Amino acid sequence: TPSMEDYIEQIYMLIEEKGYARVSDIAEALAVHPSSVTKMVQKLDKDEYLIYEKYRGLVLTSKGKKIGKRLVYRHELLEQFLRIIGVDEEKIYNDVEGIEHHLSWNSIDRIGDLVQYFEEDDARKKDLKSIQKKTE
Amino acid sequence: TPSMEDYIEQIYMLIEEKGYARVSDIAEALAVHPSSVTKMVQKLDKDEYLIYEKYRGLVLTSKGKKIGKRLVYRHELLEQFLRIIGVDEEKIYNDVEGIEHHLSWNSIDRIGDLVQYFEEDDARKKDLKSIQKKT
Amino acid sequence: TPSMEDYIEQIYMLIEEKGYARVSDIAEALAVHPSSVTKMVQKLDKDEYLIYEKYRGLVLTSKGKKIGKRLVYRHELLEQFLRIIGVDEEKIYNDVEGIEHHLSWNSIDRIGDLVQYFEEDDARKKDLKSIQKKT
Amino acid sequence: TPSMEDYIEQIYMLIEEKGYARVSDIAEALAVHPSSVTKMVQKLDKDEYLIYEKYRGLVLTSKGKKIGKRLVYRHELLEQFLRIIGVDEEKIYNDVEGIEHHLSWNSIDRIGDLVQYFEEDDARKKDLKSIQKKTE
DNA sequence: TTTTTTTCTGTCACCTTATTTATTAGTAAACAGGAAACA
DNA sequence: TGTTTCCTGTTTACTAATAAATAAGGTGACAGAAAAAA
Ligand SMILES: [Mn+2]
Ligand SMILES: [Mn+2]
Ligand SMILES: [Mn+2]
Ligand SMILES: [Mn+2]
Ligand SMILES: [Mn+2]
Ligand SMILES: [Mn+2]
Ligand SMILES: [Mn+2]
Ligand SMILES: [Mn+2]
Repeated sequence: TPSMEDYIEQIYMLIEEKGYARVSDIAEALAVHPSSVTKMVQKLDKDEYLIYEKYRGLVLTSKGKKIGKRLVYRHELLEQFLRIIGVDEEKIYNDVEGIEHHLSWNSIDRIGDLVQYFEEDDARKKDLKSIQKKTE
Repeated sequence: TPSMEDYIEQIYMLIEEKGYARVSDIAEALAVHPSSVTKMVQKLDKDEYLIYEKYRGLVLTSKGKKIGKRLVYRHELLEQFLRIIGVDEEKIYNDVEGIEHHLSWNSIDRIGDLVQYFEEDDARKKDLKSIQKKT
Repeated sequence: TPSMEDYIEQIYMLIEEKGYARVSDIAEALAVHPSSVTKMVQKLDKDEYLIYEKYRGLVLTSKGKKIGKRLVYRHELLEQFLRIIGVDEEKIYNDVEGIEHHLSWNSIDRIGDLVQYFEEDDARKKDLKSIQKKT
Repeated sequence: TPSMEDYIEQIYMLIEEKGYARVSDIAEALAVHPSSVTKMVQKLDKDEYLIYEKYRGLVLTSKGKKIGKRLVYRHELLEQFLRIIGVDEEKIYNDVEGIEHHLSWNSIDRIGDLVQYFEEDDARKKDLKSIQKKTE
């Protein structure tokens, strides 16, 4: 099930952004009651993804850092992919969070071929925009 | 919603392919126990997607067909997109059935424009492979 | 082929009505034991009138559709004939299912002209009723 | 049922045509092997319709001759009906023998009314004959 | 010489009984929370 | 803000029961021969 990965994603993003992994701010961001977060963090601490103390914040382990880096790579790739294709901003975030878990790594690899195709050249992007507008 | 769209999609595909949809066919197509299929047909009948006759069969109403056609169109379009981009053959069917239900129809339409950008010209499909090969 | 034409006739009607033909519904329609329905379905499958799938169902082929479409027209025409002529509605169905399989198509074609002769005017049917009401 | 009525019908027709009915005449009339005729004469002896002798012949009783004339009436009426509406002369007989056994007597009476309707006025036949060719 | 009955014996028509599969109806129980509590 | 303790539906199998579809056997009228009676 998909709900297992986003906690690692969020913990990584949070310790890079503000160095403060905590039970509070990862709850409202997911729009869930903090008791579910309390249960999940304690479930996955037992799988070596975390470092924890009864009155201290969380820290990532050696494997958690690189797993989270891959997750952030995937999320950041897909956001700019969808912007290149041209879906309006209001849609992008939840579209990415919807698909990011079900794509296999072969598809994430081959999407890298596609995103570079429209970024290392100026013209192909404008051809794609011309087609996009020709039947809007 | 996703979990009902899967059943509408599969029922439509079976009707289209062979003219009748059976509980024992939907169960394999979805890889579920048939009790779930019957308990879900008796749930789609009250939303008027289906006409359900107990121990006899089921049929799509005019509401159901209009949805099923769009669902199958989305399925084929996403498969063709992944095939144009070059995903491994065995993985395409696993990825498409995963992502398809979370995608807004807005991005489905924009993918429908992306697919024809490359379908328009034989040159582009290997210009892209010129990006691929230098990895 | 009287005994064989009835199955195709009823299967066509039942597909147009329900959307699917089931062995038990055919058995009730022809008023026979369902094993006699199975035994005849497996024969129509080898005469190529229909496609049969074991424990799954039936589909009419291009032969069977065009045959049954004509048989149903014959049925409706004979019902309309006996209803024009003044027979009480109890016995019309039994008479039709009795005679329809023994009439040649020349007879059917001329009965169509007779029915049209009576449906193109109103005075003709009342002269016919006026002769019935004294002979 | 067909094979039960047609022996009375054909025996009556032969008795009125020639004054006597042999077993061979019935076998040829129904196109069957004569032993099938004798084993049916056994079934009719049991039912009072006729008088039988082991090697001499058949004679209809007062019961048989009443029914046989009504069956001959049905035959002649249906033949005249099919001949009025324009069926080809060679097609008539085989169509009559097919339906005479399944039409109930109510339909036969109504068919008699229909035959009267055309036989009492010549113009109706001309109207029907015009429409009969209008679209061939 | 030609019918006209008595047996032989074959397909067949259709139903009864049994069997194999498919469909439906509860029971359960592990999940995913989540309303009150704390600190 | 950092968690704990019972509640509270959801989702899916599983196990039973219920019916539907199919196959293996019988009967038994109806032909069609081929001898036999006349
Ligand atoms: Mn996520
Ligand atoms: Mn993400
Ligand atoms: Mn689907
Ligand atoms: Mn799909
Ligand atoms: Mn019929
Ligand atoms: Mn009919
Ligand atoms: Mn007859
Ligand atoms: Mn006759």
